[PDB]
Amino acid sequence: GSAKDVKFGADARALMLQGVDLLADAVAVTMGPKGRTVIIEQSWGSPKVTKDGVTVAKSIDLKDKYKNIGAKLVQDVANNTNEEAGDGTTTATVLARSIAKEGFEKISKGANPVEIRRGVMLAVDAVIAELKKQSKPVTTPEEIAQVATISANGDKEIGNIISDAMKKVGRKGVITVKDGKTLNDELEIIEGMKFDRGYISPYFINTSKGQKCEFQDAYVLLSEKKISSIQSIVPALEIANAHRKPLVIIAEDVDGEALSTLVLNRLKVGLQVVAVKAPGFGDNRKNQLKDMAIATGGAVFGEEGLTLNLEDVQPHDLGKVGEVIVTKDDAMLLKGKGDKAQIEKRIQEIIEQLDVTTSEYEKEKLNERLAKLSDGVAVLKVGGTSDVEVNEKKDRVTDALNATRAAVEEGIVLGGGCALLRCIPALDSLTPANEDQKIGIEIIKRTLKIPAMTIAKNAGVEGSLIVEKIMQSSSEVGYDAMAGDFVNMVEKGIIDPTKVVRTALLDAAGVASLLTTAEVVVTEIPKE
Amino acid sequence: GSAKDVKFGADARALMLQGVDLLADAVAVTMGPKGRTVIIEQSWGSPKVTKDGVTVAKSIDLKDKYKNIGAKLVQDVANNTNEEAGDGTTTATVLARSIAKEGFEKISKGANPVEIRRGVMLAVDAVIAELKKQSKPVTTPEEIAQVATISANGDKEIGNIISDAMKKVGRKGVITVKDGKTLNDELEIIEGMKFDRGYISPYFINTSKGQKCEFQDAYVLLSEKKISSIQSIVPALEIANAHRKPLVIIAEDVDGEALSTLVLNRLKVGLQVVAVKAPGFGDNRKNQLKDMAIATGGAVFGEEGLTLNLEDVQPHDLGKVGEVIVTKDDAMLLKGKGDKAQIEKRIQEIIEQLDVTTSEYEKEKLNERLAKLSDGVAVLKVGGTSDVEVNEKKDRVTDALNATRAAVEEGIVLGGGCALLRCIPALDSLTPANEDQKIGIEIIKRTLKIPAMTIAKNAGVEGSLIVEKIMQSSSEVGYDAMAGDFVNMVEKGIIDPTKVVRTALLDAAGVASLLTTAEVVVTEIPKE
Amino acid sequence: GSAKDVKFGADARALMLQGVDLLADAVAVTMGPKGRTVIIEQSWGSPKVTKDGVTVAKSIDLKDKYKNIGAKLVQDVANNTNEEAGDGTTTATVLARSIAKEGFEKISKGANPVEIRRGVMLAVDAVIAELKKQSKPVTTPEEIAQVATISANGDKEIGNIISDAMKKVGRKGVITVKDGKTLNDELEIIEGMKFDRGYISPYFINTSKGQKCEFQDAYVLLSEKKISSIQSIVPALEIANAHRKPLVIIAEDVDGEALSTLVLNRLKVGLQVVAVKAPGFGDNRKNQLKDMAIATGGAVFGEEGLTLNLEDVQPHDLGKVGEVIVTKDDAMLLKGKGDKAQIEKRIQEIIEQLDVTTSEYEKEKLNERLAKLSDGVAVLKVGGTSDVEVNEKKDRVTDALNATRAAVEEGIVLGGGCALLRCIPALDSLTPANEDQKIGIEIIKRTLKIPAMTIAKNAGVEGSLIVEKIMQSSSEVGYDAMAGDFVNMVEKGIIDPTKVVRTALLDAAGVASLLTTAEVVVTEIPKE
Ligand SMILES: Nc1ncnc2c1ncn2[C@@H]1O[C@H](COP(=O)(O)OP(=O)(O)O)[C@@H](O)[C@H]1O
Ligand SMILES: Nc1ncnc2c1ncn2[C@@H]1O[C@H](COP(=O)(O)OP(=O)(O)O)[C@@H](O)[C@H]1O
Ligand SMILES: Nc1ncnc2c1ncn2[C@@H]1O[C@H](COP(=O)(O)OP(=O)(O)O)[C@@H](O)[C@H]1O
Ligand code: BEF
Ligand code: BEF
Ligand code: BEF
Ligand SMILES: [K+]
Ligand SMILES: [K+]
Ligand SMILES: [K+]
Ligand SMILES: [Mg+2]
Ligand SMILES: [Mg+2]
Ligand SMILES: [Mg+2]
Repeated sequence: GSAKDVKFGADARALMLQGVDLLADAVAVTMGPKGRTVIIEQSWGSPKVTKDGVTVAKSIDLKDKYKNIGAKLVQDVANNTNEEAGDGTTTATVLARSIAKEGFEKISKGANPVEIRRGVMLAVDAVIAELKKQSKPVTTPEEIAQVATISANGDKEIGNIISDAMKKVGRKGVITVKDGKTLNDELEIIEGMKFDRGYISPYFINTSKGQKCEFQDAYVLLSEKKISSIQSIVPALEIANAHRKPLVIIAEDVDGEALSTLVLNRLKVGLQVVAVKAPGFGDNRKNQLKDMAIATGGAVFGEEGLTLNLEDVQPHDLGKVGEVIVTKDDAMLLKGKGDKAQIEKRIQEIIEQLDVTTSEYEKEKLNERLAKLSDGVAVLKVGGTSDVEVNEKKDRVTDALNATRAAVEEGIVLGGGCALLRCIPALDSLTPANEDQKIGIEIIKRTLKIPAMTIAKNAGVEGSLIVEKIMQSSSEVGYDAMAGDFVNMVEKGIIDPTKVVRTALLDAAGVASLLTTAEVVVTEIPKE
Repeated sequence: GSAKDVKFGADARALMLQGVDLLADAVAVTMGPKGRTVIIEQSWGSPKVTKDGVTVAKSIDLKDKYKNIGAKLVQDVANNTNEEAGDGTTTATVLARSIAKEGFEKISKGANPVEIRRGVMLAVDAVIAELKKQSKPVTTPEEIAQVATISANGDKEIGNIISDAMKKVGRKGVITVKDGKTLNDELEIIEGMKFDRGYISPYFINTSKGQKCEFQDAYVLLSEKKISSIQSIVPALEIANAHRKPLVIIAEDVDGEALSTLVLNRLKVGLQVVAVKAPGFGDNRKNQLKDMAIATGGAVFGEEGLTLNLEDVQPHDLGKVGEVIVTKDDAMLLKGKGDKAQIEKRIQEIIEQLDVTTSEYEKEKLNERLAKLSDGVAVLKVGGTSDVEVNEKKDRVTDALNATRAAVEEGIVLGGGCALLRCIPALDSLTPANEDQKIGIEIIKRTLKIPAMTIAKNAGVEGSLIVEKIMQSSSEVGYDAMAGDFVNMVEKGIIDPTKVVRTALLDAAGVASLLTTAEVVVTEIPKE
Repeated sequence: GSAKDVKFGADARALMLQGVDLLADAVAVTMGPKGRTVIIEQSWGSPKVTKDGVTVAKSIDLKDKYKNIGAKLVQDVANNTNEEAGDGTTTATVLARSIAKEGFEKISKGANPVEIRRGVMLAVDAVIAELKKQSKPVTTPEEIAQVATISANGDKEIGNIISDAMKKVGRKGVITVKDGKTLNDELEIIEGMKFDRGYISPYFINTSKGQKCEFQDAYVLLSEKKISSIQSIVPALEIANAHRKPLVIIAEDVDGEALSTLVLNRLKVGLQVVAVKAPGFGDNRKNQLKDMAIATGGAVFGEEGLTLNLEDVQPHDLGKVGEVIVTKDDAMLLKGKGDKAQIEKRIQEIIEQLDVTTSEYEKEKLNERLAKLSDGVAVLKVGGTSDVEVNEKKDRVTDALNATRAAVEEGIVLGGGCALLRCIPALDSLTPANEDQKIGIEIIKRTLKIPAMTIAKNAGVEGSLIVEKIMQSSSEVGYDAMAGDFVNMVEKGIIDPTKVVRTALLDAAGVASLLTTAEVVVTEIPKE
């Protein structure tokens, strides 16, 4: 329905390479310790300052249609790498540009670009096998700190903070990053159980130092349904008063009659009691209710299976907590007196539901439930002066967290781009089936030097000489661009997650090889 | 109402041929083993990379009205071939361009384009008869693998996967293609009966390894209507408890009372039971309910003809299954203990409804029902790195499946375009009625060489010499463009479905002959 | 309210003649056996390829207002001819152009265009009288086949198919043309009574070979109103069961209670029964119900005049059919055991309502009812490869059908344009009243040679010499442009319906004579 413009042969390839070169040239200035930042104008407000490869890649769109085709393909490379590994997007971008540029030169009348792509994929598989062969697992927390430091543009403090958080919540715990109102980064740990639901009526406050309600050795009444009637709340209060212990009432809500009874009894008698809304809004509400029931040790009133009416409440059906703190915003329970076997059984159940499928919203909830059950969560408040600084440092901290998680999962290799450099000899043991496969293998062999060359170039030195001296040295020696000298990378802590490297290489090679198999490009005539 | 532009004679033909030439030149670069891909810009997101003839054809629209008329006619050729045979669109496109170009040169003051078209169709009928004469049926699975490999651009793995799927589900089974999240292609076979309806309440889980419910030697209660009353569910539970066997309850839904009873009995007593919704939404729901009832062996409660009330449920009216697995997303029944004669009668019934008419939605459902009844379904998850790769490989896999189905239906002939080359002698035994019929026969004779010449040209060699050496050789010898030498096509497995070849030739000839009978072209003046 | 442009004298005539010449030049290339096709761009989809005069005429609109006035007048000529005779539109177009061009040259200061028009109309009346004098009726089916062959651009197969259909359904039967999904034309005859209403519930199927229900020697119950109550269906079933004969129940619909009873009895007892909806939606529903009742022999329950309640159904009030076949889509009744005198009386009634007036929807319905009552209908499924081919061949088949009907109505004359050529001597016996009448008679005399000249010119030969040799030959000799030699038209089967010829001549002359009486042309200034 719309008129089309068709281009053939080398002209379309030249325009697409122009687009790829522009996008990758913009991205590549942010690579390595001596990389610089990119300023991206935002339509609504203040501009963004970023050193992130995918953020720079996604913000570039070109007026020309063929240049935009090339730019969109490189954007796909960077976005796929970011989604899979969470880091290494600049490396993927520069690898993709190298592969596209090397493959466009090899297209001839007799060349077969599909067999060239087959050879490229074969070489990439060989290099990935070599990378997995030469990686080693992460054992000490010092390696975790070093990985987090390298991924955060050489910030020692960020790496130390991430290492401390992983030590205190586990290598596979829940760590969140949020902006901070202070000037320095802060790490806070939420232990026990804590949910963002405060007391309903500010009449149960008995401390007033921070407008909070603390109870020690308290009873817990968890109800699936709302508590509104007098008969549904009186027996629990009777048991609490007979046992002379404070009572926390966690429910969806407390309606007028029961709430009025609670406030009147608290004000007149002085009975210790507090009411809290139930965290969650759907099935998650029931799941967290059951989780708190197991952690404290008791029962949930109003379940569709048990249907335990509140009238027949018993002293043994109320949970016990060592301490409960209720603030206007959030409620927190510590030292639930529940049996440990049931808690471990629930944890095993949750990890089993963690391995059925994904829904983009559920596995995060299961991980949060496990963190609340077992070891708490860590929160990194990123400090800064203005919003742009906080956003830049937040991107760096997120990159460091993703890289540390990848290193925990799969291990580490040499940093600085030397991991791919050491895989060049693995490509000399291959026997290409035909000439086009040999061309593809040579393309990958030439591409493997690109990350180290780019890192050296950003440092102001000649990349070719640096790469040659790296390859002529021993296998444990690489180049420190920050210091500017040849060192032992493992000793100095310049290490990279092997998952990041292999993901970047695979995505870049896969997309650029398919790009270099084109002969005709069809675009839309620019009506507007 | 709109002003028109009228063109006469050779000028209109020249413009229409310009459009045809442009579209076919874009399409023809993707022909044969050494063909290349075409990049098509998408308005919404990432561009498409395709080697498919119809996909490239449908994406080309021209600003000029006469060129667009030619382009639309060639699009009709490619689309008709794709709809009929599912493959051979590039061959049809190049044949159509050849016929149009050869027929435009023969138009003279004394020439009769209608008689030329009559001669063209006569020659095409003769060539189709010769093609049917020289075809042979497919007998061994190796031929199936070879056809699937050739149609998938020479991918051995795709051909092997398709051959395995056809072996394990039958040559006329149900094979589906979907994208995969992994890097490699995978083939999964669904046996027995399986529908995408999981358990209603996650309280019947008794395994917890994968959050699934397994029952062995279970009773099955299938109800057409919803189960809501206590009286409509109690007797079935009574029979199941007396016989001490688990019970699956497949229905449209289970409302509050019956569901609450089921969960209460499962939680307290521990009675084995599970509830599943009914697959389908209209008449298909009833059809599949009857199918599962026949497969397991029992009755459907709530039918408009039988009206078997759930209250009078009997032990002999409940189906028996060797094993049932209910997962949160889907339910699966294996080893239904139903009589085989009734199953065969139902299968015959369904194949009979397969042969009444078509409705664009129904025969697929009947085929799915047969697959569920008899041999299961096969699913090919196509692996790749990015979405563009998966889409390209998915187009190739779909082409391979269509070609394999056509080869099973009608047989095979020599590949590489030699099947049409061997039909040239059949046109020398014709006696044209007049001069125009002779012109048409010569047009078809010259056109028959086009596919082989195009395949050879895409390989970087001279097509004319290759075709001459093919014609001067023995009938079993042709040209391997991938290897680049003259071989035995049947021995090397370069074979084509005869249905694809005859469909492409027929559609191309039919449309191009009618195109070449024009003297006046009327278009709309480009107001916008 | 809108500014106008006024033109006087010969300039306006020149512009109008330019428009007429353009439209008629586009139309005239499609005339005769050696005519070519015209491609018309369609806004929505694929372009049209047509050899039809009116289709080409209606698709031409010109930017210039005076040229568009001329084009609109020629469009009126072609549309009137198509509406009246269904064929001969190209002949009318060329005749109109000839008359306009010849009359524009004769306009002088002293000439009287109104008297010229009077002379033209007088000459046309004389020529029409001569044409009626020299025509002969159609007697043998071979002449029918020849007329259908000539009108279908010399397609023998189309003529044979039309002749067979006319033989098997009558020369004045109902023949419909629809597209076919096959490659070849097919003729299917629907006998007896058949309506597009299948069974309601697919539970009465007792054959399963084609999912159909066959009954032999069946009872028929026709009800004007819906059957919903038990008492309105039980007595008919009782009569059918006592007489042990199957029962077809034709009504508007069968509601829940009666339908449930029917399915229950069919499933359990095995009683032979079937239910079918009533064809039609308004008064036509009642008319066809009465027709079916008369054909089978019985009564309609629920008429506003008889009001025969279903409760008092009698064995003599149910129709008898030799055989009834009910499929999913349509129902068919054969060998109704009704008295023949009533059937003939009903047929006479319907032919009498055929001759009262027209409503653009009713006489077609009456003809359909007669065809269902007496001799059935014929359906021509036109085969082709693509939609454009099917549309072109469908236009040809419709033209052939219209010409065959006209030949049956009024007779035949010599084809090839010789019928008008033989009427030239009839214009030499006229005595013009004045000079302007003589001018008009000479205009018609010169115009009478135009169809033969155009047919000869399209064949690539000199039209003037061909026409001269035709006029110098004997009255039975004409020119075969397809063969290209002088032959006997009646012997060779080159004949034309006299109605078509006289309609074309009358329409063209009438419009062009009025066009040539203009002195001032007023158009709208082109604001947009
Ligand atoms: N001090 C250093 N000396 C040499 N190379 C370094 C140093 N610090 C980091 N690198 C290298 O720089 C790369 C990180 O660059 P970065 O901007 O994060 O790109 P990406 O986003 O692709 O990871 C890593 O591969 C790492 O090996
Ligand atoms: N190795 C080969 N050598 C020679 N010809 C081949 C080879 N592989 C495939 N072909 C030919 O190439 C054609 C396939 O081209 P393709 O791009 O699929 O066009 P289409 O879409 O029209 O089928 C087939 O007709 C086949 O005969
Ligand atoms: N074989 C033939 N030789 C000579 N004249 C023919 C032949 N076949 C058809 N004709 C003439 O050609 C005319 C048909 O032209 P056609 O394209 O149908 O124009 P129209 O639509 O005005 O009838 C008829 O009048 C017929 O007499
Ligand atoms: F540029 Be990446 F996100 F380290
Ligand atoms: F181009 Be076809 F779909 F093989
Ligand atoms: F051009 Be006509 F309709 F034969
Ligand atoms: K970066
Ligand atoms: K192709
Ligand atoms: K015509
Ligand atoms: Mg990084
Ligand atoms: Mg193919
Ligand atoms: Mg005609």
